[PDB]
Amino acid sequence: TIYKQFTSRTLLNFFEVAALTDGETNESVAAVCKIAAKDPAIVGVSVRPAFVRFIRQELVKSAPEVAGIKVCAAVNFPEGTGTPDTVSLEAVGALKDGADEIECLIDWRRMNENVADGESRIRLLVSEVKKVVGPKTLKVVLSGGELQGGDIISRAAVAALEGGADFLQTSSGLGATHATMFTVHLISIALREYMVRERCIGIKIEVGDVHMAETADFLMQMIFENGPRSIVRDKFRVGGGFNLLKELRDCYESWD
Amino acid sequence: TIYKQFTSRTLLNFFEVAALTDGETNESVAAVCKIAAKDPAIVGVSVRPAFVRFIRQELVKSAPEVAGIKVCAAVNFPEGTGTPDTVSLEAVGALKDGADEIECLIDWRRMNENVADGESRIRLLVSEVKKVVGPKTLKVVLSGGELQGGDIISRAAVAALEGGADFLQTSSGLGATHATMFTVHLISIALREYMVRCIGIKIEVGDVHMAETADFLMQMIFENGPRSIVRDKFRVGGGFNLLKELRDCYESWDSV
Ligand SMILES: [Cl-]
Ligand SMILES: [Cl-]
Ligand SMILES: [Cl-]
Ligand SMILES: [Cl-]
Repeated sequence: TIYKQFTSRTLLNFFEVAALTDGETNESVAAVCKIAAKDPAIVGVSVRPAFVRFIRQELVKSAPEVAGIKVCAAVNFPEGTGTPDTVSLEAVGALKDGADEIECLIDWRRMNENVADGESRIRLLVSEVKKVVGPKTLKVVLSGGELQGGDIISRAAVAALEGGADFLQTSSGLGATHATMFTVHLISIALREYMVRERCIGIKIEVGDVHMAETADFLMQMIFENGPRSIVRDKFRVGGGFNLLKELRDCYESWD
Repeated sequence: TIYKQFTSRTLLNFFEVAALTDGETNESVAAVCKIAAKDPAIVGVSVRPAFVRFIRQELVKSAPEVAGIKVCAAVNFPEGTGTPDTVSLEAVGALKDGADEIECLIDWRRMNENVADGESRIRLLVSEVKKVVGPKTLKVVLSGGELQGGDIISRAAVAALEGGADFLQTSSGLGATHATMFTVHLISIALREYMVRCIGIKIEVGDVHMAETADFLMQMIFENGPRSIVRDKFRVGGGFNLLKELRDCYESWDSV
């Protein structure tokens, strides 16, 4: 239908595809980047810092179109257990290698031990990394390998904002835990309240391996919580998998 | 479906409902305004100058939500037979009465008798009206419902731009014909070439249904880019029945 075609075209405009698994190779990363970069190009691709120079120095000769998508380097992945100094170094290297953005996973496990200490660590990590990112975008990933309660997510969100996050990202893309209506609601509340007490701050809804229909509901959630004006690249991104990206393209390509 | 719900929600964010017939009454205007202003409110309502004060000073006493939609006053309606001075006087009064925007119909018939003269009349009408609207938005309506050749549509568009239009509106609503893919394409080319200030396009669709209206969103993205369909530079003008179709569709989405 026209409605599915319009929804898929809109989703493509905000989409960021992940190529973050333990088993990625240059070949698997290249395949993902090629589909990301086909006109109309999506926003970007997320990879571990290892792959940035392959994409930016080598793949571009094979597939020049990849120059037209952003590369977002996933630092402190997959465990979130590095120190501010080491994660800052990862980010420095990623930016040198050609990354356009950084996504930084927090030490989410610390929130299970001592919330106050966990919040302190988030503020330090995020503020440290923001110093090396300069005016580029720093997305802070609030969840990793396990499901944590709403109160923890809310407190992680606030700490990340206080530390200087340019974007709050629901989830890493690894494991089984991704955005839910509940966590998108809590993250939206945290951001809304931070802006009232108060820069342009976004929300990235990372949906895992779900299909277009479920992804579309998150789009609707975002507009309901944060208004139509939030549906712009500086304030919104959708993170998903390769199969979801292929579904979106198949749908859009059916429009005459 | 979620796809129809998202498309409906998107259209509500662009919508300007018409209540422009000579037969309108306080009662008919109130009915349209109530559906226009229901949360989430559409952009605005188009009325003749005679109903601006009614909406802004009186209706608001029983329907306070109406303060949250814009009132766009239709000047030189319904036939485009005024002079720059008579149309300026309508605009001045409408703005005094609380109008937020002005929608000015051109003397479209003049283009059929002599193109140069028709262009000259547009440029002087539009520039004179723009002087009184000041920083508020002036939309110039290029057609009153009669089918005119492509050369005419294109030249009327350029003359309206040179005259100072802030928006190009396809058609009046009270006319027998409305926006088509053909006219939107011509208007888009004219605006693109003129740009090589912020200028918008308003696609007035008459009494068509939601599906036909959706085709225009895809046309706009393809021809003018995804960034072209934002409220600041894009509007959809349509009837009360279309507004109700959109709102009914959106209200079927579960926000809980
Ligand atoms: Cl908004
Ligand atoms: Cl559908
Ligand atoms: Cl496109
Ligand atoms: Cl908007």
